[PDB]
Amino acid sequence: NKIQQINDKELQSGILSPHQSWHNEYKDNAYIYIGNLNRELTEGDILTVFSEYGVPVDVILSRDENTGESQGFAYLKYEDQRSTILAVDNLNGFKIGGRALKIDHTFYRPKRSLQKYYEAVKEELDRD
RNA sequence: AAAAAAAAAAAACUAGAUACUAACACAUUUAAUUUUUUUUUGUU
Repeated sequence: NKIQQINDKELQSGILSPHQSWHNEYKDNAYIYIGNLNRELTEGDILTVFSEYGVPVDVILSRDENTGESQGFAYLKYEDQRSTILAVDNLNGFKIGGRALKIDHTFYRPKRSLQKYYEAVKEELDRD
């Protein structure tokens, strides 16, 4: 609802196409921070809603090291960037499980401690 | 024929009739800043 507020102003002025859009600030970014998730949505189900706008190559769900349950945020890289422009913009503020999730562009830095979780995820997304 | 040493209207209630006052106020108002509220939970 922070970002959703921008695009309405932006569009209203007829900004139209990325050169003048704030989405142009990125261009080298693909991963999207996916916030305010419900707790029971897992990687496969976050890999349901987000293929509407593109083809995901990677995904990471943030979850506590001990109990292994959702922190409530994920990082999902689309194959073709412009999906990011599309997902952030179009799907932000949308309800799943009662709570309206947040998306925004992100620069994502991998962490050693999950290293195996990368191949374990990749191998499934490497199937396609 | 005379001198008459100067004061009367109401009030209340309820409705109705009509003037009027106060340079009263009348389209601007939005670039620092508080309605910005949630069971904390956004990662070298």
